[PDB]
Amino acid sequence: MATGQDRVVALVDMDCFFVQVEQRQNPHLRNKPCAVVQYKSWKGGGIIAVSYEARAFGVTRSMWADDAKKLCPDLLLAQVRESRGKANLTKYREASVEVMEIMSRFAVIERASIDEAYVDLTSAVQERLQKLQGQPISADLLPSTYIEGLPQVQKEGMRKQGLFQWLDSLQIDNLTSPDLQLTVGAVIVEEMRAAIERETGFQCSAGISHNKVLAKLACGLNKPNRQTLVSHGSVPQLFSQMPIRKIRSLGGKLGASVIEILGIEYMGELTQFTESQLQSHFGEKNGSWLYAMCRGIEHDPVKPRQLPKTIGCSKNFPGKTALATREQVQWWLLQLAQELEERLTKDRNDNDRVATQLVVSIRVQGDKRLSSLRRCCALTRYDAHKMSHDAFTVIKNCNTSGIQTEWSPPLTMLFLCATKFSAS
DNA sequence: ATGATGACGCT
DNA sequence: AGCGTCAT
Ligand SMILES: [Ca+2]
Ligand SMILES: [Ca+2]
Ligand SMILES: [Ca+2]
Repeated sequence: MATGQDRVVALVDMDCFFVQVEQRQNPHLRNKPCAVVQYKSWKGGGIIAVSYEARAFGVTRSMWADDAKKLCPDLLLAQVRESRGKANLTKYREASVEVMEIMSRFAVIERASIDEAYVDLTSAVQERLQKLQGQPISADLLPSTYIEGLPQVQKEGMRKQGLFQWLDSLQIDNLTSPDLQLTVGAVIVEEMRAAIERETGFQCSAGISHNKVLAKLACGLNKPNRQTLVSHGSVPQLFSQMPIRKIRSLGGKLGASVIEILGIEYMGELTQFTESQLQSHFGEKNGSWLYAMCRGIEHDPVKPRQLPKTIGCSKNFPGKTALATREQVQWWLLQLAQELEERLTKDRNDNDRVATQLVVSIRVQGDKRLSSLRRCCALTRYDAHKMSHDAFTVIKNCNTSGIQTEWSPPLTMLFLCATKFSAS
């Protein structure tokens, strides 16, 4: 019987990363309730990142700034840079590369988003294990680590108590014990996080466990600027009252149908179903994955990949701003094509690859899906005017309008994705 | 009128 | 190829 303790995997999360970037640049924003906003005009701007001081007053992501200031009147706002009429996230993409380069010195990392990376510590841990002459692990090597499920009046008091219980029972004589291995992973993640902070001023959270889903769950248990070790043995207690929708990839329609088809609420309850039963309800792939997951077993690998596989540029045109003339459809395409070329040229010189395919996506008024339609064409020159002309060429026939100069039904979204990279 | 992106599965 | 799901 396999237990999914082959690997040591971590998820590192830059807590409210865009806010940290702005608070490093503007010291007057540090240790204050504050948030980062996109587009000041409509209701003060849509909030895309919130410091923990502001989260205490109820300010959340996607809330309008004008509504946020009702919950939190002293809230400081930093504004996202705008280029060619759209939000430009270049400042944060650069900072994110800063952090992942430091992370790369410690283990192999998979960029999960601008602010999160998975980390495969298996080889790093094995190496570090030979280097420790069977020596004990000091609690002073784990100054921000929580041990989930432990211990069994002061918050710092609880943490150390749990950690001392953990360390006391540790079997340092067995170089293949998965609990010892997780502990060494956790010392390394402490080291990687002290270096990120030392070399960028950014703080981050982490979770350490045996796979990606446990690492991501562990990461969210103690935030901010804290890390959590979730061992294989903590899983049954942890899953016993864990809502299904908190497990990675179960927050959407699949999760809700697990809840509804099976009549359960919590991840642990999935253990009473056979793998064939789960496969018959959710399909061979989903059932196998579920069967193992509710037991803390998951095999999705940490892909060694710091660089995205698509480079894309989108802008929404909601409400009355939706595009309705051929003229303005062509101008935004041009605006979108131009920011895309800057990014592509920076990527050709920075990462020695060239993209070869161009995906144009649009969304129409009334349709409530992300994309209404997706068409592709070749990407031969990094030239904004060719790319916009070709993007337009590829979507023209969607215009059902009669008047030449008009576009119906209005476009609420324009999207240009460069993909199918190749070595250059 | 929760945006701008990104990864991936299915057919 | 083109659409759907899940996520930050
Ligand atoms: Ca928003
Ligand atoms: Ca944590
Ligand atoms: Ca899956």
